[PDB]
Amino acid sequence: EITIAGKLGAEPEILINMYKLVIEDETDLKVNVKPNMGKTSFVFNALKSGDIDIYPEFTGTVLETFLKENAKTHDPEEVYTQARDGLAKDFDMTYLKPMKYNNTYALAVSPEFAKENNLEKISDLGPVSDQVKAGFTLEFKDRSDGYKGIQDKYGLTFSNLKTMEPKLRYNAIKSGDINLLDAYSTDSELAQYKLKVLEDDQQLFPPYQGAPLMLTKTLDKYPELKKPLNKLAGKITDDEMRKMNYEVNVNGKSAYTVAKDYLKDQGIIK
Repeated sequence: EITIAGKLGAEPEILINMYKLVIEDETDLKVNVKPNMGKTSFVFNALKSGDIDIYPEFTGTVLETFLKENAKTHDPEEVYTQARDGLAKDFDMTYLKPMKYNNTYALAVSPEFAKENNLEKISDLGPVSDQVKAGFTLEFKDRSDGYKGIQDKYGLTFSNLKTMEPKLRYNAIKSGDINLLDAYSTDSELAQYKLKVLEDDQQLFPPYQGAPLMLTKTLDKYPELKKPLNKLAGKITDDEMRKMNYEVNVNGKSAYTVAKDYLKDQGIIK
């Protein structure tokens, strides 16, 4: 009778099943999962209203959506600390420790392009910028915090740049029509198409790490929630999350099964 909801998609469905798995492994609490409940504003309201007890929320989403505060930095831990202190104060909400992966914008390149030019980080593109054949989503191309940021902070302009309906880009990168695209760092497609995901070595992109969000009065009543959920703190790399999202979205496995496998492989569950 602890209700854990997820926002829409495979990733939050994996996460809430992880929350269920650790809580049930370590306590006598019974967990009901509510996958695909709805979007951020709706799920946050359900938490505030006591309709659900826990959901996974992103650190950068807290600052921009709920606190309406600018992050002084792009350092992941400083952003989390800001989210957590703000939620505690302004919403009487407890935001527990975040997982490792940072689901933010990413640039990814074909493996062939990475191999020829030894590409590991965005800054490595400088000397090969005229070789880039980019296929960007319209949002990334046109938002001041997307391609414009690449131009300003990394000094990179790609003369060969197309805007593409998001789907077609992976076929185009597969076919060689493009060799670079934007995505979010945990998208299953990046694993599916075997792309090299570049390090944002200048921390241009703002951090979005997931962590459990609940009302403080909930933790007060069920203190035993804290230790289980915090077993996920600092766990799950971008690549591990990519692979799990792939298992659900492409291989058709259930979020519960891929969650349980990961936790077992990590020794978090026996």
